[PDB]
Amino acid sequence: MDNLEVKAKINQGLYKITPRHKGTSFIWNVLADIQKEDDTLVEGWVFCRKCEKVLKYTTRQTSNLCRHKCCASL
DNA sequence: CAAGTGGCGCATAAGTATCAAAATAAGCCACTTGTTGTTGTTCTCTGGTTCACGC
Ligand SMILES: [Zn+2]
Repeated sequence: MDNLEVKAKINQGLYKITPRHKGTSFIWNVLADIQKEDDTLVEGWVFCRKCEKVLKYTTRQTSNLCRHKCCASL
């Protein structure tokens, strides 16, 4: 569905990345986001800078993202 | 001025849940070498050297 489609698009370089999310927590220290082709941030998705995995982002809660393996010992 | 509060959400998070696809041990049986156990047999040891002793 959308997950594999956006993974392919970001792998091919259609969308750029913005490694800065302007956040207080350490979750965004090693996490990035996806920008649309018109320099607009996408909704509900996050990108990682070490293992390069796209995950669903929820505005209501971010506890699940803390369980990501790349953030094990950070 | 400055020590005291709400507020605007607010970006965070220690909690909870259920939906999958895997990582494991349990009870049994195969079966082949090597390996341990009673329960028999078979050959010596002690029968004994001279003194009390009366017959
Ligand atoms: Zn990661």
